[PDB]
Amino acid sequence: ATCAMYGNCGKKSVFGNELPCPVPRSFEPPVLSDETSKLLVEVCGEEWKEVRYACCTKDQVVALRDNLQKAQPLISSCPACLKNFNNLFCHFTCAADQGRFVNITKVEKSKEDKDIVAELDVFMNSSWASEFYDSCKNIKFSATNGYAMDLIGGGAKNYSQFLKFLGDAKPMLGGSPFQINYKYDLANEEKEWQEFNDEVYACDDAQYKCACSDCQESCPHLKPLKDGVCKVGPLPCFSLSVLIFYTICALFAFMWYYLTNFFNGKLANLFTKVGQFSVENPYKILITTVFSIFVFSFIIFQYATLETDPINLWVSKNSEKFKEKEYFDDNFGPFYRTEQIFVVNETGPVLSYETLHWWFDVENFITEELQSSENIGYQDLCFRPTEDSTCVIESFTQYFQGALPNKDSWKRELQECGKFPVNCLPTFQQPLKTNLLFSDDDILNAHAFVVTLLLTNHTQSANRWEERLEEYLLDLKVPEGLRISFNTEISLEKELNNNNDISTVAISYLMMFLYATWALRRKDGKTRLLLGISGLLIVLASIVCAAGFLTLFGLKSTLIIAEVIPFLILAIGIDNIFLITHEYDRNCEQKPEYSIDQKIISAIGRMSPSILMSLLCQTGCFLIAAFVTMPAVHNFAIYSTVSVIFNGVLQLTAYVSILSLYEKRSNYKQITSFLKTFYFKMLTQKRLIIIIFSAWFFTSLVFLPEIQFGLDQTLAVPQDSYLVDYFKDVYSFLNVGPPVYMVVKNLDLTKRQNQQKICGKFTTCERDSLANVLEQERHRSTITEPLANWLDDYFMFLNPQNDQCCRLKKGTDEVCPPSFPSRRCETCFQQGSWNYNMSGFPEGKDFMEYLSIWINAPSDPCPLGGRAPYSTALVYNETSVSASVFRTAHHPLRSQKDFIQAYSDGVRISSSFPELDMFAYSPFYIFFVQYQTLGPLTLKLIGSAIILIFFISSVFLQNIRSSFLLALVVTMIIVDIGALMALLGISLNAVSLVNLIICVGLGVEFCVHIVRSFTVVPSETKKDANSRVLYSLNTIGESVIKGITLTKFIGVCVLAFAQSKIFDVFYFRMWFTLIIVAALHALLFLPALLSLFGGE
Ligand SMILES: *[C@@H]1O[C@H](CO)[C@@H](O[C@@H]2O[C@H](CO)[C@@H](O[C@@H]3O[C@H](CO)[C@@H](O)[C@H](O)[C@@H]3O)[C@H](O)[C@H]2NC(C)=O)[C@H](O)[C@H]1NC(C)=O
Ligand SMILES: *[C@@H]1O[C@H](CO)[C@@H](O[C@@H]2O[C@H](CO)[C@@H](O[C@@H]3O[C@H](CO)[C@@H](O)[C@H](O)[C@@H]3O)[C@H](O)[C@H]2NC(C)=O)[C@H](O)[C@H]1NC(C)=O
Ligand SMILES: CC(C)[C@@H](C)/C=C/[C@@H](C)[C@H]1CC[C@H]2C3=CC=C4C[C@@H](O)CC[C@]4(C)[C@H]3CC[C@]12C
Ligand SMILES: *[C@@H]1O[C@H](CO)[C@@H](O)[C@H](O)[C@H]1NC(C)=O
Ligand SMILES: *[C@@H]1O[C@H](CO)[C@@H](O)[C@H](O)[C@H]1NC(C)=O
Repeated sequence: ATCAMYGNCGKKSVFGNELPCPVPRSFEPPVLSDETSKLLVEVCGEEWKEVRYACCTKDQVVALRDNLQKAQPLISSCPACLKNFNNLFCHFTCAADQGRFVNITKVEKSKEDKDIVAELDVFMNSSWASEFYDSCKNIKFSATNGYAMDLIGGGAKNYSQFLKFLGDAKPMLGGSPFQINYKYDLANEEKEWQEFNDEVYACDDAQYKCACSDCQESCPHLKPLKDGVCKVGPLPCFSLSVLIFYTICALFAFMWYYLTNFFNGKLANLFTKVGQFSVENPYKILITTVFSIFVFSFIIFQYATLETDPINLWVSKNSEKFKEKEYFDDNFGPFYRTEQIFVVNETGPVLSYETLHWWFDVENFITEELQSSENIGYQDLCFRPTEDSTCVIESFTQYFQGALPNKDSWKRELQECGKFPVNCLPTFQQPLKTNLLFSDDDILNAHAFVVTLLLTNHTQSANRWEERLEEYLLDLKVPEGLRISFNTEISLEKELNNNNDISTVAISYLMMFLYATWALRRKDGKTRLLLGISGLLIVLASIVCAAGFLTLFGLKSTLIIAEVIPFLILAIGIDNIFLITHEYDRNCEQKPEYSIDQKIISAIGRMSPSILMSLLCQTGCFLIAAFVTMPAVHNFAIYSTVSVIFNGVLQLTAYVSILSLYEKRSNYKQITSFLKTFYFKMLTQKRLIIIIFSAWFFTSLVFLPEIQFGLDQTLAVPQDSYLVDYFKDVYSFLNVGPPVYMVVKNLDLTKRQNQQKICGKFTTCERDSLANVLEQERHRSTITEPLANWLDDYFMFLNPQNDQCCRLKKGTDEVCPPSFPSRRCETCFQQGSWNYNMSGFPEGKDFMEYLSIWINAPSDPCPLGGRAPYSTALVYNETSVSASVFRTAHHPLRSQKDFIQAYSDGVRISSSFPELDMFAYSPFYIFFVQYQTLGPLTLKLIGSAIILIFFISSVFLQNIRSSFLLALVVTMIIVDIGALMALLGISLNAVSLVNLIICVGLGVEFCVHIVRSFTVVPSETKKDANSRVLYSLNTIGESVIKGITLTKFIGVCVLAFAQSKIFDVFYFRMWFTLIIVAALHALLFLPALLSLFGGE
């Protein structure tokens, strides 16, 4: 029994620290004189029993008792930390029986009125101190969600930095003890040899256990081990499979030479009698067409004027996430309109007394707002969690309730509010975290700060107020060294309305018309005077009649069809015009004793089956796109197929009539190797061009999966707008992204079974419980912010030691007011039966009985569980409860791939709870459901179309060889466009998907006419494959290139000044790529493939 200090020598004039004095080792005190009874139960535990000798007085016991009485409510959550904490201080202070302090040096006064030990050291084991700190490094607080370790170690994250926190302080005396390391010649064995450890417990490997919300060990060590397929490989799976499949062929290709029915055959009796019907009474055909135009343009102007401007065109109705979105709105209100304003110092920190003297005027002038329309105020439209609550505003001015200027002491108060947001509460009891309103954590060196204002009232007067707010938000001033940025809900809508001016589209169609008319006019003398005008008017009549006919069935018309349906129907219609006309003008040279009517009947009997074939392939390709989830493409497919069939019937009825009438009112006296003819010698290079397009196809098919998915609303904001700076500020200065709410649909009363699946801060909670699972997901998923668990807070509201709030007078089931500051009312639960052991609280009627009292009063004196935090958090049923939500947030989500990953997390987490009925809601979730299936949907849709093209082409051609060649070319053109999407920065979303469908349609269009002409024309022909290839080019190829050149003129004219970035990305580059790739595959690859196929 050798000690290091004993005697309690010296006293002190005030403050009752009553400090102890040192002593030598050769000293043994008499003990057990009823101090051991007091030293056992109420201080540092019953581990000891009949301890032979101790080293502390009764005075030091009661001083140690009161010291630990102050510190134990701060640590009582995790029992292992509390126990080894008390065991530490007891083995130090009183159990100096075993020498746990050595080499005392400085005593204030040797034996005078001030004889005490100060500034002395202690040895200790590193393993022991590490296991002690590991069991205490992350601990939440009792009255709040703050880190209790942060109260006892600062921003420690270090055991030695936590040891030195214990060195010197205002309470009793600072001794600065802890010095762990003793590397060389400590002392003799058992004589001053001294290491320290007493079997330190932890959360695990111990009969005691803490919570997962507290301790990292209590969480599932089997954090989800399968982790899901990362879906990305250092080797691209599909690309590597493509490479090796081509390479095993690449070896062999060099080593193997290193060694009765006439249904569709004579269907043209129905096309004959229609044409013969078109030339007989053609005037009424033209009259009926031109009058039906008046009828439909009428319908469109008066009826179905709506143009489906709302965002309900992208989202699929009857889907999971849409039903979930409505279920959110009906119970928890709608998502608040957000108005975020950035204030930023470029190259430096923002916070200065001048900036506060500036925002002094701003925070209140925005409660005035430039005398808006009929005096609408922010206080009159704000967000109120309760009707008597004040208007909320997120800004560090609410750390000071608006009472902003404290010139002498603002830095410290702001550091206090940043680290410890409690006791920094605004007019509303809702606290504020720095990451939500600051770019960087250390506020004094933060490059920017975020002031966010939100509203609840979702109709058009709030938007008229925002229209009033912007003009003066632009007219507001700024210092020379400061920057600002801002945004509101209707900003993007107005930026879409801003650059809607595209006269370029009008002049584009102008140039297309001027060329399209100028076709084959001066071959055999001046001709073609106003015949192209008629065909263009009939083509336009097709889309107007379709638009009116489908507004008859009350069908919505998107902005997308306004650019696609004209572009598509023109591209096909003028192509049929040039085929019909040129075939007539060639019949005028062979056997001109055929009258004009027999000229056009013979032309229709030759080529109308090609039109029907192209039409069936396209319409089937468009009906496949009808079996889709979202209506933006569904309405497209209906519009498309119906506009195609209206054009396919008018250009073979009405245009046939106007052709007859035009060539009959003119006398047209007929009297008859050019440049287009000179390219017949180039075809001797058969194999080269096919290898070129084969490498073109293989290279495109390898780069095929590098296309990005999505669409960024941030791109489209026009140049020199007030939002281009805003998104760059969000990319760098905003720390929190979209909020996520976990909603549980329908449960009963707390039966203590259901709650063990949601409780986090307690011992008797499942491993698979909600808060613990979300804690282990939060380390690695898109959600980083901790969650608002009102059940843990509602149960922490009734613990007696941290209650100045829950009180009642006589067990009367009637509480005592918060404006009643008196001790006459006692705690709601017994100081002993507070049931921390298990998840303990009322289950039936008494659970609700205390729940209504919990949200009865706010939390100003007792800052825990007011009405303001969780007023709208749960739609409580009168009998038990209905639903409730638990909010959290995302890490900022800057990229579009981040948005997609955020959603796939929002779907993988909800599928982790087969026990419960829950789901996740974020405003943007309903918009990104498409991308989870868009890849395979593209593959299914296109491949289905291609195989359907194969079937229909094999039907009309009555042969599979040429039809397969058609299918191979049309497959190839899409692949090449897909890689060219990757290269041209085109994102893959619904918009570009529709345009790829019409790519497939037009690609089909080009090729069908040629491959139909590869069928024999027995009069004046050869069965020689190359010979009818030359036929297909000098007959149809010239007409095809003359329907191509105009569709190229559109691209070039569009590009010159179409400033709409979304139009310039997804429509110019798409279409330009389409016409180029498809013309090169149709004019070059197709003829070489066919001629070399037949070449034998
Ligand atoms: C944030 O905005 C403020 C306000 O415009 C700017 O702070 C500037 O910080 C620099 C560097 O600390 C100051 O330079 C110093 O100026 C004194 C003269 O008072 C000179 O003797 C020192 O040697 C040093 O160069 C500068 O004065 C200060 N600006 C003003 C108006 O006082 C800056 O734009 C941002 N803060 C940064 C860059 O730290
Ligand atoms: C925002 O919510 C309120 C819900 O009423 C609407 O704003 C305005 O609210 C005041 C009352 O707070 C209404 O004034 C009252 O109108 C009645 C006639 O209806 C009149 O007899 C009273 O003397 C009083 O003036 C006011 O009508 C109402 N609307 C407007 C335009 O001022 C408003 O409907 C909501 N905002 C939006 C954008 O929907
Ligand atoms: C709309 C979503 C999808 C995305 C874009 C939103 C981003 C910002 C605006 C989000 C991110 C976190 C959000 C957030 C965090 C916390 C709270 C407290 C809560 O009691 C009301 C909502 C409120 C006040 C909102 C405001 C809007 C914020 C700041
Ligand atoms: C204490 O310090 C002295 C030096 O004063 C040193 O010689 C000794 O080894 C240290 N430990 C003990 C117990 O004396
Ligand atoms: C909710 O309360 C109603 C009465 O207001 C009760 O009929 C109903 O059963 C409750 N819902 C439950 C228990 O799921």
